[PDB]
Parts: sequence; structure tokens; C-alpha cells
Amino acid sequence: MDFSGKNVWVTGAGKGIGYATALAFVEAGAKVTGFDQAFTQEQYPFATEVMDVADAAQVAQVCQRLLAETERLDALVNAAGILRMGATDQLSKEDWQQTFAVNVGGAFNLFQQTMNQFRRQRGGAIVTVASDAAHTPRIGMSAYGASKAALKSLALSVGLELAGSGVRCNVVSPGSTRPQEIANTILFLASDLASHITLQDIVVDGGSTLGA
Amino acid sequence: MDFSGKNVWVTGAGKGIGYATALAFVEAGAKVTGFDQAFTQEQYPFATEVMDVADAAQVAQVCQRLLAETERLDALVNAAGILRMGATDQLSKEDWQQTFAVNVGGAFNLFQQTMNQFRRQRGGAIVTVASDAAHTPRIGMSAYGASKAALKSLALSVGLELAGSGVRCNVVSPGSTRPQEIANTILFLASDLASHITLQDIVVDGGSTLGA
Amino acid sequence: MDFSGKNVWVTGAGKGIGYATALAFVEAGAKVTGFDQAFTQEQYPFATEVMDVADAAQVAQVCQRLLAETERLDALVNAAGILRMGATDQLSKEDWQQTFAVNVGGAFNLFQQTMNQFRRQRGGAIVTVASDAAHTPRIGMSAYGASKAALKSLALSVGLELAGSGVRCNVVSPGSTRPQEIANTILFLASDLASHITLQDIVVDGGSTLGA
Amino acid sequence: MDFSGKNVWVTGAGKGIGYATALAFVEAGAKVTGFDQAFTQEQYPFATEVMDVADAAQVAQVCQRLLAETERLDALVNAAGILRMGATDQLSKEDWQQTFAVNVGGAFNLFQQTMNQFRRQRGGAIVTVASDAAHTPRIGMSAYGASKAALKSLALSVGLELAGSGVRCNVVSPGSTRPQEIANTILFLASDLASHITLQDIVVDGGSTLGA
Repeated sequence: MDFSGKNVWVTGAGKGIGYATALAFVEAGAKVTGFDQAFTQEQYPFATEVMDVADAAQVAQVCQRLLAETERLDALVNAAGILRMGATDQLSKEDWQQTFAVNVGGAFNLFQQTMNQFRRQRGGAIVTVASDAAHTPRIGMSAYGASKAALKSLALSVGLELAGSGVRCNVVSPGSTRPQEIANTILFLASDLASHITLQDIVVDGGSTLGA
Repeated sequence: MDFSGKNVWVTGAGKGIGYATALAFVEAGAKVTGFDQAFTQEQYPFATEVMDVADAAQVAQVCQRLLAETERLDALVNAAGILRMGATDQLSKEDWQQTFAVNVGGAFNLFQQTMNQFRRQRGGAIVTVASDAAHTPRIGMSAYGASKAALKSLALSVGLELAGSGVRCNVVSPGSTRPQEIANTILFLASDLASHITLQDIVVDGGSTLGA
Repeated sequence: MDFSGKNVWVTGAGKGIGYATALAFVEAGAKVTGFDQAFTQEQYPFATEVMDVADAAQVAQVCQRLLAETERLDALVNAAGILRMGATDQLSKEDWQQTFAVNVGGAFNLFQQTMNQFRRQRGGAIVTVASDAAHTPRIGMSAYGASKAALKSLALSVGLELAGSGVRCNVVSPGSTRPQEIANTILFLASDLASHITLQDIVVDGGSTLGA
Repeated sequence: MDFSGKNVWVTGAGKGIGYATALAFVEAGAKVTGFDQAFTQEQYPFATEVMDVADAAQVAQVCQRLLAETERLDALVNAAGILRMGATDQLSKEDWQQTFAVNVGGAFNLFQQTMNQFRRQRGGAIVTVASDAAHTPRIGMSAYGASKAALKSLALSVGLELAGSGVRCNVVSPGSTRPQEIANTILFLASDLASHITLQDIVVDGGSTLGA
């Protein structure tokens, strides 16, 4: 798609959608930094920064160091997330808390660290990965879906806060994990092809929500 | 509306919407228990139980005691909530955490304690008070709106989980606080007039969201 | 509900939802005029006016006569409609045309004849009966659902046009025909209990659309 | 994007979005047929067929001739439309009728002529151009918005009818006319990059609907 000379951040980049998206931006010519709670392999095709999105103080330290060295952040992709399933009244409190800590608190921490960069640079793009579970109640995914609804809500709110600065802020809502297809939708929303698309949420699940 | 002989629980009953709704159920003839983090006055027209919805262990103890004595819970109204405002990148971590702890975790704790009662009794009604902030991004209310989107999502998911048991589960989304009007909408959704209405969300804000 | 001293118009009043709603307003003490393409029985509990909503010139003549004699129109209920089913590529052109003529053109004609009354009187309520078919694609109901989506859209647009005059304009979306339950929802939306509810659409179908 | 060897139909191809989209498919290597009520210029870069989408008998003759000669229809883009504005009670009956005849009846006629081709070939893509007016009430656009809501509804219904045949059916909702940007979104939805996206509607209006 040609993101050459563009600086791109992708969270949850160690695995799944985040990894696929980081690889896609690399192939499109972008300078990519991938962030994750930890990295397993010894070698990655993008720059790696250990950063758990759920850890506010760590996100603070890492982002603050990186932003001091970068002239602009062309795209931020929030793709970190965890899935913990169970009936609402059977879900453990640990699972409930970690679900929200990662799925909502993570993007919140990123937004707290990056919003001023977006304001000052006056443009760029944010893509946040939610879930079709945020659109329709799914069996066993009450907490997951709820956290992903909060994430989508937060993403559009940040979109409104950054609209005056010319930042496009969109959401992708995948179904059950395919990662390469999600990556294609993220790249599109991050590209100049989508320059008048903001506050939108594209559901990529083969029509499962029937337009919801 | 005549809820005589009906057993009704209302959370956040010390003030605002919860109080207005508890009073309305009392006037309609219901046996009402009001719950709040604390009670200020010395006298209330409903039975009062100190219970912070955000405190899982307390919710456990109180609900478990009460359910052992009650044959059925005809209506549960989740009306506890807190509002903490600010730009996304300026909001304190304390405000972020308490927002979610109360606005989402609260109803989660109630659902964990009451879902089996609803299943076993095979019917009844749940009404959950969200916000129009969950429907459209509002300035200064990014976290509040996000928490209220999670709450609505969770409420509809519990609605789906309890649909087989004949429980109606609906949401009311008020604008900025009027409490008596919200109470009227809650009573309607809790009544037998609304017996085929479930998984719905009525926005009561004078059209502010333009149908969103 | 006590609509005594209120003047109420209900279209499609000869049968189904319109009839049930007209009867309910009569029982609540309202002065009711029912309108239909034709009336079958010899006796009705409301005043009857033969008026096919699809016939613009007839709607013009009837409404213009009636409005000259009435000081205010407290509630207008659009409940006329027809259902013609079939696969999209099998539906006859006659069925397609009549579907839109009645389901959309009907309310359009009413709005053309009544909007100035609402503006001049500065208040009142409009309730329009759409369908859950307008919310989610239903098998065999492509044209019906499409016409009902247009109707809902038109109703909210008229709601916006009349918001400055203090008119509340809401939609009820029933599932497959129960009429007494729909009537209860219409009366609620038309009442002073719902005075801060406008541009809303309540789906009454037992949760079939899963919140859509 | 490389649609070489793909056969693509675009309606409303003489001007605006339809023209821009037809040109874009040509540049991407597709075999393009453009359809319009009439063609003004003497020369176009795509094959042209005079066909008013609103004229069912003409659509029948033209489509039936063309389908007899084509092995597959890889993409259908419905981009015909007219805009007639005015307050609801001031809009002329001619404007009301033509709005629906073109904006809804047009795609209906195309669907009646092409659905069996899509079923038999077992795949392909449909993109239908609605409007952000279908998402939120806009001043002066009550009829236009209503017709575009019907169009979107019909498009998703056809999407459901063709889902079993592997056809992707999506909607693009532009704001006030930019055509090249809409064309980019249409090409994306028509491409194999979007192979798991169906029944979706992308609003391209710079965030005007605030996610609605």
C-alpha cells in the first residue's frame, strides 16, 4: 500500500492480529515499532519494545522515551487484547479484572501517552481493534464483549477529541480469530485512501452480526 | 402502575435516579429494598441495605442473606453510578479505575449474585441505567461513556443468558441529570405492559443523540 | 393512562395494531378519530373517517376538513401498513409499489397535512409503527423491511423538523403480529410519562433483533 | 488494486460517484460496463449502456441481453441516485415519487435482474451507494434520507439472500458530494482484501454522524 517514510506503532505485536498488522506495515515500507507484554522469539522484522499496555507506569516510561526521538507518529494501532470466557455468574474476578485491565485500560494508557503528540503534529491515524462481541451479545463472552464495547466507545471519544487536529480514528471489529484479512482492513483505514473516514467501525466476521 | 405484591431491588437508591425509582416502586405498591454504598438520612420509605455494588465480597454477603429469605425477585434495577469528567489524557488513574469499578463492576457483582435466582424462579425483569454517553461521544466524558457502554453491553449479554428463563432485561440511557421521568421509564420496562420488550435501550435525553 | 380531553388520530384503525391502539385511547378517555382505507363493521367505539393514507388527494381533503374544526391534535399514530412477502427477485412490481405507497407514502401524506398543525399548536406527540424488519434483514421481507426502514427514517426526520415546536416523535417496531402489547407501548410514548423521549424506536419482538 | 480479468457493472456511471468508480475500475484493469439514464459525452473509457435503473422494463431488456453474453459478474456497484430537498410538508409529490423511483426502485430492478447470476456463479461482490442521510436525520433531506435508508435495508436483505452463494454485499454511505475517495472505498469493498466483510456500511463523511 506504500507506507514508506511513515512511522507506525502496533500494540499486541507479538502474536495474532497485532503481529500480522506489524508485518503488513513492514511489507508496505513503514518504520514499525511493535509493542507487547513480552516477546517470545529472538528475531522480529520490526523494532520491538517490551511494553504491557495494561501497565500504566511502563507505558509512560516507554512512550515518553520513544516520543522524544520521533518527529511524528503516522499511525497507532491498538491490537492488544485478551479473551476470557464463561457464563456471567461463573466468571472469576481475576478474569473479569484482567479483561478490563488489558482490553480497555491498555488503549486508555496509550491514549494518555500519545494524544498530545497527535495534537501537536496535527494529523495521522489511529486504528483500534475491538470485536464483533461488542456489537451483539455472544454466548460465553459477556465480559469480553463488554470490555470491547468500552474500548470502541473510548476510541470514538478520543476520535472526537482529536478531530480538530485532523486525526482519523477508526475501529475494526473482527470475529473469532484470518489475522491477515484484519490487517488488510487496518492498513486501509490507516492509509490516505481512507482520509475522510473517521469514527467508523468495520465488522470483519462474514456478516455474523447481520449489519449490527 | 400497581406493583403490589412484587419484590423489587434498586441499587444506588440513596440519591438521584435510584432514589426516585425506589420511591416510585413504593408508591406503586411494591416491596422495595434499596441498596447504596452508604445511607445519609435516618429514615427511608423503603427497606435499606448498605451495599457498595463495587465491593464484590459485600455484595456476596448481603445478596446471599437476602435471597435465602425471598421467594422471588420480581425486578432488579441497577441504578448505581459515578460520573468523573476530563479530557482522556488528563483523567487521573483513580478516576478511571473508580468509574469502571462502580459503573461496570457493580452490575457485574449484582448479576453474579442474582442470575441463579432469576433462572430458578423463571421470570422477572431487570432494568439497567446506562447513559446517552454510551451512544455518542460526549466532550469530557470519554471514560464515563466507555464504562456505560460496557454496562449496556453486559446488561444485554445477561439478557441473552436469561432469555430462556423468561427474564426481560432492558436498559434506560438518561442524559445529564429529570430523575422522576427516568423512574417512569424504568417502571414501564419493569411492568407487564412491556412483557415482550427485551434487550432494548431507551434513551431519555430529549433527542440529543438524534436516534443513536 | 388518562388521555381524557386529548384529541388523538390513529391510521390503519380498522384492524390489527391501529384498531387495538384506537380502542386503548378510547378506554383512556381520549377523543379518538380512526382512519382506514375502508371500514368493514357497521359500528366502532371511535369516530371513523374513510381515508386511505396512500391516497394523497383524499388525505388532503379529509385532514383539511378535520383540522379546521379541531383546536389541537394531541397525538398522531401512524399504524397503517401492508405486508407483501417474497424473495427479492420474485416479488411482483405491483407488490413492490403498493408496499412503498402504503408503508412510506402514507405517513408522508399525513405529515404533509399535519406538520403545520403541530408547529402552530407547539407540542403534542407522534408515534409511528414500523417493524423489527427495519432493524435486521428478515427472510422473505426485503421490500417490507426496506419500506419500514424508510418509514422510520422519515419519522425521525419529521421529529427533528418538529423538535423546535416541542413535538415528541417516536417509533415502535413490532415483530410479526400481540396488538394489545404494541398499543401499550404506543400509549406510553404518547403520554406525558415519556415527555423527554423523542426520536426513539422501541422494538417489541421478544428480543429477536438482539438489541439491533 | 488489480481487478484485471474481472467483469464489473457500475450504475449512475455518467457522472459523480458512479463515474469516478467506473474510471477507477478501468485503471485497476477491470472490464467495465457503465449504465446511466443517458450519456452526455461522445466518448467514455468504459463500455456504456443506456439504462435508467428506475425503468424496470428497460433494466430487464438490457441486463438480460448482457447476462446471456457474460460468464460472470465479479462486481455490481449501485451508484445511481437523485437528490431532491425541501421541508417534509413542502416537498412536491413529483419529487417524492422520483426520489423513491430512482433511489430504491433502481437497485431493486438491478437485484431482480442480477440475483440469479450471482447465485449460479456462486460468488462476487455487490456495493451499494447510500448516504449518511440514511444514518441521521438531516435538515431538508427527509425524503432523500428515507429513500437511502430503504436502499441500505434492501441491500443488506439481498446480502442475506445471497450469503449462501458466497456473495459479499456491502454499503458505502457518503456525505454531501470527494467522488474519488468514495471510489477508493468501493474498490476496497469489491476487492479480495475485503473477502470476509459483508452486510457492512462504511460512512465516508469526515465523522459527521459521530459513529451513527
